[PDB]
Amino acid sequence: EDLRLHLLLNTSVTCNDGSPAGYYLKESRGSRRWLLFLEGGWYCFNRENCDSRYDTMRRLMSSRDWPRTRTGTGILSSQPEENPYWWNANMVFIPYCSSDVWSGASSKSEKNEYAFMGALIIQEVVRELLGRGLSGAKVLLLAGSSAGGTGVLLNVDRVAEQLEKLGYPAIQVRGLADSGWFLDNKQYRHTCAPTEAIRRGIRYWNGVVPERCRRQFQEGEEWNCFFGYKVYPTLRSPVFVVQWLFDEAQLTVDNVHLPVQEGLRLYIQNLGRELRHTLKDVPASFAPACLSHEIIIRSHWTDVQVKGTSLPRALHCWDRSLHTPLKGCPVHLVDSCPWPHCNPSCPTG
Ligand SMILES: COC(=O)C(=O)n1ccc2c(Cl)cccc21
Ligand SMILES: *[C@@H]1O[C@H](CO)[C@@H](O)[C@H](O)[C@H]1NC(C)=O
Repeated sequence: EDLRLHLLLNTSVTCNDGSPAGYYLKESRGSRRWLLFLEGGWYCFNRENCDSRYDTMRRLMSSRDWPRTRTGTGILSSQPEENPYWWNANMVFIPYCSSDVWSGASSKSEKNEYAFMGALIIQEVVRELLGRGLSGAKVLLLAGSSAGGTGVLLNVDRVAEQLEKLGYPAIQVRGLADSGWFLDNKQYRHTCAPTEAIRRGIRYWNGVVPERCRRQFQEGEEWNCFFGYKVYPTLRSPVFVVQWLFDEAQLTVDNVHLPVQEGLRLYIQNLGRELRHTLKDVPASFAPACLSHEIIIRSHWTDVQVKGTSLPRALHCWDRSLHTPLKGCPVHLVDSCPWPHCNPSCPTG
C-alpha cells in the first residue's frame, strides 16, 4: 500500500459532490521522473445518469470514502520485476471523481447539482506537487487509462503550458494515453451513441478541449476533440498511444456483444483496420490485436508483445528516442493481423 492519499489543499477543486479531489503519491527521492496517472471509469452526462452513478459508483464521484493508501500496480509499481519501465519514478495516482473524461471546469453551485472539475483537478494536482519535488523534475509523464487516456490527450498540452507559465520550462511534459483512442464510427446495431453523449457532456460539464483543436472545429463542435485521431495531430507534447485494436469499450458503445456470422465478422475486421489506419502516422504507439480494455496499471502488463516487443520495452525505447530510429528498440508497434487474439500474447481473461 505504497501510495499515500493527499486531499487537495485548495478545497474549491472538488469531486462531483463537492468533496475535495486529491491524489495518491509515493515519492522517489533523487528520481527526477514523475508519473501522473489519470484513472478512468466511463462518465455521466445528465442529472439522471449522474444521480444513478452517485448511488452505485460513488467513489467515482466523491472522495468521502477513499482509502488513505493505494498499492501501485503495473506502470505505477515500484518493483522492477512488475515495472521494467519506470519502477524508480515518483508515482502519482489521480482518482477519477469528476465523471467528465477529465474535461470539466464547472463548480457545484446554485445552478449545478454536480461539479465537473476534471481539467482543474489536474492543474491543481500539478500545482501542489511542485512544492513536493515536482519543481525539480526533468520529465513529467501524464498517463491514463480509458477515460483517463482520453484525459491525457485533452490535458497534456495544458499541463505543459501551465508549467511554462509558472516558470518551469525545463520539465519535459509527455503523454501516455492507454485505451482512450476511440472512433466515432457507425454502431453495429443502431441508446446515446459515442458522439451525442460527448456533445451533451461538454455542455453539462462546461468541458474544455485543447486550444489548437478547439480552433479547428470551433464552437459547438468541440466534441470532435475527444476523439484521438482528431485531437492528436493538434498536440505539441510527445504522446505515446496504447490501444487494443478491438477495444471492449469501443465495441460496447458500438452495441457489439460477443458463432460470429458474416456481418459481425466484417464489422469487427473493419474496426481493427480502421483503428490501425488511424495509428499509421502515430510514431510512438502500441496497438495489439486483442479484445480487451486498459493495460498500463495491470500487474501483468509486461506480458503482451507486438512483433516481439513488450510495452515496457517500447516505452523505454520511446524514452531513448526523446534523449533516426534505434537499432532493435522500436517505438511504433501496431499489429497487422485482423482478428482478436491473432496475437498469441493477448490477455487471457
Ligand atoms: C470506458 O471508456 C471510457 O470511459 C471513455 O473514455 N470513452 C468511452 C467511449 C468514448 C468516446 Cl466514443 C470518446 C472519448 C472517450 C470515450
Ligand atoms: C483554487 O482553485 C480555483 C479553481 O481552479 C482557483 O480559481 C483559485 O484561484 C484557487 N485558489 C487558490 C488559493 O489556489
